Amino acid sequence: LNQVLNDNIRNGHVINQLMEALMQLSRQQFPTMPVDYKRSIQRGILLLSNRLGQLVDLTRLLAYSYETLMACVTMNMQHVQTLTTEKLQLTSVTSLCM
Amino acid sequence: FGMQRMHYRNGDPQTPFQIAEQQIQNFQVANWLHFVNNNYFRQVVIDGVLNQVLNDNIRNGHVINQLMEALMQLSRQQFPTMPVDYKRSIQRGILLLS
Repeated sequence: LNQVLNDNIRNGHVINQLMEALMQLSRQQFPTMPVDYKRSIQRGILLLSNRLGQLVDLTRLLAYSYETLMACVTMNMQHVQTLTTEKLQLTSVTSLCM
Repeated sequence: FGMQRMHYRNGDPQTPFQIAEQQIQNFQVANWLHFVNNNYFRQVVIDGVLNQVLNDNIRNGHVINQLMEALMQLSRQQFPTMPVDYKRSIQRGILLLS
């Protein structure tokens, strides 16, 4: 028994369905907010946007690596939360994406 | 024009400029890209010696205008989904070249 992601994630097309939405986020006027906050948010979204190809390649690589590695286990697996939880900060994720 | 950024795989027979020509809608920029895509040399035999000659639109230098007009269009669009400073820097560069 194994856990497999949806087929829309392995070919990495859904990332485009992400980016388009993010692109809409760059069109609205951002009312009830100062100009500087909008400027900073636009800077962040643009920095993440210009690296679209890097994100696509990273996601496809992650999907393939997960499938190939996980196909090498021979004990049943279940999706049940356990007591001890893994700690992971998001700054490392930002570094990986950049 | 604020359209979703293209992910041109490294190795397709098509070129990024060809895809851009097949994608965008505005007139002058598409015309200039189309010119830069298929602009090939012409083989001409003169005095028993084979030579490579540029297209006649390049020697009189008129095509540069067909460049600049397109660049001028680049200074008119609002550059959505981008901060103001990035637009300012790009406009400065295009103005210095113009």
